[PDB]
Amino acid sequence: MIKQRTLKNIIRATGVGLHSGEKVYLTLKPAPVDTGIVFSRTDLDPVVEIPARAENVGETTMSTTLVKGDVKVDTVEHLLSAMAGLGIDNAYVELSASEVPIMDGSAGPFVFLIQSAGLQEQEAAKKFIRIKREVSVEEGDKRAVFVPFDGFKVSFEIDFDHPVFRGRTQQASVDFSSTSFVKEVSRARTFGFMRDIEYLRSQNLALGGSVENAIVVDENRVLNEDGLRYEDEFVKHKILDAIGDLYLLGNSLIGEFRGFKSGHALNNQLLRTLIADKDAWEVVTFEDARTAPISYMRP
Ligand SMILES: O=C(O)c1ccc(-c2ccccc2)cc1O
Ligand SMILES: [Zn+2]
Repeated sequence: MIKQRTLKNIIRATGVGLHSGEKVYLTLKPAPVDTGIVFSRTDLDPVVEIPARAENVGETTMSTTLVKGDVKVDTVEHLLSAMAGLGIDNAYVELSASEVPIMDGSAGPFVFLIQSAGLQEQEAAKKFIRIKREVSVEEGDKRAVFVPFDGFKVSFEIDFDHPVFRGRTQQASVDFSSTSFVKEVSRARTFGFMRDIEYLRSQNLALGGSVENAIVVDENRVLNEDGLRYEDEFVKHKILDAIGDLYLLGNSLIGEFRGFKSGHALNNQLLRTLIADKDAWEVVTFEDARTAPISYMRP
């Protein structure tokens, strides 16, 4: 069968919150079958757990924030993108502060840390949500949709009227049967604009942001001295963000997601509409990993 996965070993990392600028210690720990991904604020006494489920998303301004009352875990989406990409079902994520560390602004450091510690296959079938019917949410000129697809594919379009985006790829499709999440999505970095930073900092956003963890765009150029990792890095990062936001479903998807200028808010609205629309999906398992329409890397 396709088996549930957790970590083989405890993983530790240090960094700072993109939005808070706060130093934070991150610990990834194995968890039992059917735990899901559960975040834990170990700086609080008592410790507070918040499961990484759509119902616990409380703010979607410029990241996906898990909230339980006054307790927040901000910017979960890059780490959840890495776990979706590697097929991690079950993990405890301990944080000493209210925000996941940004690392280099991508999922690269997370996929590296997880594959270094290794994956553990668990003796329980991995459960997928298979899309049986179209489910779409729109708001103004933004759209997010699921459609039936025998596999997992993401299509995304952005549309920035900024000179740095002019002539540059603003649409991409990634079929995970034919493309590596690690090689083609994980290393795409968060990007920000100089023209925004004064307003964003007034909102306690991007307080930890710099060229060390973000692509910074000025009037007519990328400021990062080493430039882009991909010509299409911006749209590849929105695909990374979508895979992380959509992993708050709690299970991997069998279907296609298309995003049209959609961000954390509409992605979460699409999850909530899908969960309510039970005739549009079913849970499926695969008794033979070799015959399944999706494959994960050897653990
Ligand atoms: O969203 C982000 O990821 C982000 C990152 C960095 C900056 C930033 C940092 C320093 C100067 C200018 C912009 C702004 C941002 O919105
Ligand atoms: Zn992001």
